[PDB]
Amino acid sequence: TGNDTTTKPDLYYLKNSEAINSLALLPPPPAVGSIAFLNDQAMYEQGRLLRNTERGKLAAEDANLSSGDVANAFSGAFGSPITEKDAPALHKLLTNMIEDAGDLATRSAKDHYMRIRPFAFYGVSTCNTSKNGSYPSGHTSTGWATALVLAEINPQRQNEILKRGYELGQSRVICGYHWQSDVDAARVVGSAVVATLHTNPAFQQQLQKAKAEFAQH
Amino acid sequence: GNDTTTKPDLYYLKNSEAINSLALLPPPPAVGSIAFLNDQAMYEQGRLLRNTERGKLAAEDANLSSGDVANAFSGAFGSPITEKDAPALHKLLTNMIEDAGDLATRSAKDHYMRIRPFAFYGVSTCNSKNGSYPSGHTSTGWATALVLAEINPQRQNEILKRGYELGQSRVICGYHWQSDVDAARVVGSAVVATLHTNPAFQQQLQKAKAEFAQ
Amino acid sequence: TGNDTTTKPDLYYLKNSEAINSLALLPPPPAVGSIAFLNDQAMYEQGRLLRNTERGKLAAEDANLSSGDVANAFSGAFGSPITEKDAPALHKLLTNMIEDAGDLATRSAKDHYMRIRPFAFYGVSTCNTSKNGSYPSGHTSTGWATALVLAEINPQRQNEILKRGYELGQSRVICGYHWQSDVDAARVVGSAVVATLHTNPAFQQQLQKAKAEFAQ
Amino acid sequence: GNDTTTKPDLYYLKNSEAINSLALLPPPPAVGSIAFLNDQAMYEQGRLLRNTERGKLAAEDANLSSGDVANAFSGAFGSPITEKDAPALHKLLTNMIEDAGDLATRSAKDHYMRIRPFAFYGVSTCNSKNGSYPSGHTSTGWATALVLAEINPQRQNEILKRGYELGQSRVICGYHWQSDVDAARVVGSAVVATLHTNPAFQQQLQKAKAEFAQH
Amino acid sequence: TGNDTTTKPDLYYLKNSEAINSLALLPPPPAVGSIAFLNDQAMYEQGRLLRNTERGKLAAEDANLSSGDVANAFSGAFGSPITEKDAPALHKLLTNMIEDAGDLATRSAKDHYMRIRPFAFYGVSTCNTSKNGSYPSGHTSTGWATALVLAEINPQRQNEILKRGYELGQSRVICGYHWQSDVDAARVVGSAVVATLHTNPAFQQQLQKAKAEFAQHQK
Amino acid sequence: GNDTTTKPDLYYLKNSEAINSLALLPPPPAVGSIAFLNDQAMYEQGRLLRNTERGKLAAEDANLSSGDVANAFSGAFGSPITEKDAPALHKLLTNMIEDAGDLATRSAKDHYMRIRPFAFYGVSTCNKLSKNGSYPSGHTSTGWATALVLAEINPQRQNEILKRGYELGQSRVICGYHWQSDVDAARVVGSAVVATLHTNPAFQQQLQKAKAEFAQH
Repeated sequence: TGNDTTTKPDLYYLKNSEAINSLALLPPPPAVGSIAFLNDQAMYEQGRLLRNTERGKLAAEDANLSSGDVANAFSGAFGSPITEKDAPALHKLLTNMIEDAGDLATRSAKDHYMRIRPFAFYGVSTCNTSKNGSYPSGHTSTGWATALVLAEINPQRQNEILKRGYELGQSRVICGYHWQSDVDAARVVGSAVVATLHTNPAFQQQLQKAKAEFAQH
Repeated sequence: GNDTTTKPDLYYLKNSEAINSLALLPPPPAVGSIAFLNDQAMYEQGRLLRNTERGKLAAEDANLSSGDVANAFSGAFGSPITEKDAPALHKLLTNMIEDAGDLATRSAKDHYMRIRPFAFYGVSTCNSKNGSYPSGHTSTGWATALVLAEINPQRQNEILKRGYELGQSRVICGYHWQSDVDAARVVGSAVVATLHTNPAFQQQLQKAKAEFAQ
Repeated sequence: TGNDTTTKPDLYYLKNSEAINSLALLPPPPAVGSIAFLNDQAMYEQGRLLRNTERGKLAAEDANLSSGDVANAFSGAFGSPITEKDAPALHKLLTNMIEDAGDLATRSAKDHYMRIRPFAFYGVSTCNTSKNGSYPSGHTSTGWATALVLAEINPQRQNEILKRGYELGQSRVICGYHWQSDVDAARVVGSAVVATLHTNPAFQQQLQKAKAEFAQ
Repeated sequence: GNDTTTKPDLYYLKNSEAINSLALLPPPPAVGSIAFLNDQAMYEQGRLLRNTERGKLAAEDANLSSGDVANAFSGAFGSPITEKDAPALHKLLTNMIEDAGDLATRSAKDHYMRIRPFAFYGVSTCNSKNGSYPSGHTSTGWATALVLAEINPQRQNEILKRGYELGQSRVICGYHWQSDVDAARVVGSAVVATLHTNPAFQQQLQKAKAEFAQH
Repeated sequence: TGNDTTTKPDLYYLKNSEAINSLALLPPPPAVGSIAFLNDQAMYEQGRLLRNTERGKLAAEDANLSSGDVANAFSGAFGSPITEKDAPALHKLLTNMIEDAGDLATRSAKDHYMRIRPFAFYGVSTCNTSKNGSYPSGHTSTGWATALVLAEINPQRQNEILKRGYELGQSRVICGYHWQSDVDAARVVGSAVVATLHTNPAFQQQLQKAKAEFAQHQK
Repeated sequence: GNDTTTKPDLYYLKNSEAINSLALLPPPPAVGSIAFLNDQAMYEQGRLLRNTERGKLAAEDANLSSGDVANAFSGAFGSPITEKDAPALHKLLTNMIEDAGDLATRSAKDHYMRIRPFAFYGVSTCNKLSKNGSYPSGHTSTGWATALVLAEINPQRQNEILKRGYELGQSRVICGYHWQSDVDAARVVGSAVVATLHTNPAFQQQLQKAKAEFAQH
């Protein structure tokens, strides 16, 4: 009743039973009629107007990123290409945890609230062109968990890396895929799954490997 | 500014290894914005909660000084986290207190010098008057939960939940605005990534895990 | 089991089992953090600044009215003194329903939400200087139920009467005893209890009596 | 200026016996106020409910014309309220429709000529573009429930609840702002006090009750 | 840099160096996410619903006014036709200052903020079917500066005149060309350029001439 | 209603020559409106500024009585505006004080009798204080009218001067004497009274005199 490492050993490191219970950790999303939701809407409008700036351009690009391209999207901040060909050890580490962070860490809350997404709410398109399950953001969770892991491998560039991971979430806000509160919530959950990953042997093996590789080149 | 070279028992890192909170974090909600209007509403909600059972716990958490944070997780952890019952673990959590509470917040804290709720309303709390953004206490509470969860995964949810509530207590008690604690969790989770690159931290972590298995 | 006609036959006409379930009828009160509550606060401030006007004076007076003085507070609008001495039949009718409207019709919701009152919320006094059970307003409910009944007796003055009853609630808002949403809710509930009263034999007896008296 | 002297089957009262809604009711929330900001948020909430089960019921209630209102209480009442199964009762409720829906709202409705949600957003509804405040339908729905509750006290809560929800349906469906229906309940309850002073109404009430007892 | 009296002596009295620094005088416009902007939006909605009333009709008419028709739009309030044929001295005065108020006094701030306009923001048309440079309003500045000048010529009708000038700005709000804060800002700037105009010799010459003319059309 | 015929030294105009502020100005924001919500937020922002340097200047400007307004522009003007250093100029600005502070505000001020911030919050100010007649601000009107006049005399420093005049109004906001909308309204009315002043012979005489004096040095 839900994919995990025993169904897709290449996309997950953990089992359903090792997942963070996002439903119990996270407060509910702002309800329409609240001042907090009024803020989500205002942030949506701000993001919308940014769609035409340079920042909006980068946003449209980040919205194209599928789960698999997330790792490579940190090459600039990391300081070297994160590709299967230039760093297979590292590329393997980040790819096998994608759904631990994007799915297992968000599933519970995502399916209970079934929150509607901005574009669906306004019945308008997004900046780059599942109308529910908006809260919390799976992509943002993956983006942020990846940054935390990457920062441990290259502490010398933790700030650039952390910043990049943070902006990946904001791009979804600017592009209309999520409400601001959806991404803020995703960072709580995405940081939590990283703690669990550190208790997983396979993850630990790849981490050491990826670090050796890093020292290597 | 203090760091491991000045208080080796409260910090693991050096000033140069600190997360630049000023450049990571967006600025706090400015008065006149809708976001701040929400911070105020959350302060009122917290105020009315002061009289409930949740408010009682809140007052208790507000008494926690940096040193008592570790022991405040005993219930969630499943066993007493004290120097006497778990010196290895108690040593691990205590030596990182300021890495999370100070280094990870300093930069943004000193630039914004945000006023605190009780100071803003000129009223007391449930238990300085600036440097409210982000919350140092919340950062320490959350960094500690992330570490503790790695040692005892079987109780990660109880632990993570307790750590999350430590922050909310400061909101209910009037020490911080909601946005102050939300910000603190971003920064607190970040300092944990750096700690994992520090040899001394790594030594104690292993030690604490061994002790736990014992 | 709380008070009702079997414990205070002079303040109630109905039994606990005949009460309107306010908890199930009414939506919950505006939660702090919502736009609605922001409006309740704004109305509180408006009322506060009115405290110094003539309307504020009347407000302070209405806040002095205990459940028993409510009936007589309609004399002006009714067009004649509503007192035990000048109209005992009418005065008896209105008095015996006071808690049917002020208590039975509000109890359920009032005890579940235990909503804090404005003056308590701001830790300031009121204009006529219980801190919970604010939603819905028992007083407003009684005031409004009384107006509906009184209007049936003197249709020629229904508007003056209905208007006075409406203002009784607003005085509580201006004086700081209730949030606006507390009185709005009370009028739904107060009008409901009147439907039940019309099925009660004793009420019906006094109603006819009160009308006969009015004719004489 | 219709009233009992023009449509004796839709009204019980005369223009001169009508509640002056304009003088009773406060004005509707003005755009630019916090109150209106709340009306809009409730509109959005109702909009998103349009796809749930509650939204389905809402669409159905929006189909109800003044004449179907009485029958819409059958479930809550506990028995079919139709001309064939309860002509006495069905006659009572039908002849008061415009006393509640028109006379008790007219004054304020024509003075404010408030725009409706769907017109405001230039979008369709879930099922006139002015005279939104107060809601005539809600007033009729609420006055009917108050009357029906007097006939069957044993089910006053189901009945009162149904009547309340008829109004909310118009909110969810986009026909009215929340403040429009809240106002309608004040006015709809008032007209019921007047009806109780009307002889014809009193005759039918007794008749309807007798019928209920026989039934 | 841009146009001024040395490039279009018939639309400006002043030089770029004599311009009010609107960027340094004015506070920035309400940012989206602030309560102030929430108010700008509410006023936009109010104006939108007015589009169908009589006030909305006048609004649509005022939105047709190009910079050159502004002077004549005060004829009713002024009490007599302000046209080149009926009052060439006055008509010349008001026309030669159009860009001093509409451009020089707004340029700086207008180009820095490049504020989006309501109709563009909502992606809907206006009531009189550039998408930026909305803050402050050039038109409102010209409308208000003209009223201030006209009021000095005919003090007996200053209130009607000032009122008309004020309403020209509000029409843009009702019609969707500007946010309320854009026109409020314009009046600060428009009133300032009038102070400078009073130091300009050519302006002073025409002002006297226009007043003389005003005295003669009476008898 | 005082005017030039009762205090020829404080006014240039007569009651009949006054701008009808009530008819020109829109009403002040009503409590319960979004606009008022903004006035309150600006009051809070000003309050927190009271402890900064800008707050210090604010407190000083709040001490300014109508008679000290002229001299408060010396720095911006570029030279001391005093009876001893520039009696012609000092006489010009002083005799118009109530034209701007009273005649141009009277009508609307007395009709709305708007409560002031400090009174509203029942707290003190930043500096026996009037509690109503807040809208529009008489002080701001005088401050702004003075700036407009002073800018005509010294165009070379119009921006410094206009800026100073604008800030005089903001000080009352920061200090709690007025709501933001009170000072915004005051600048419309203050600029209008300046148009009338230019039609007044006495004013015209002193203006020329003041300019001559300015050229003199």
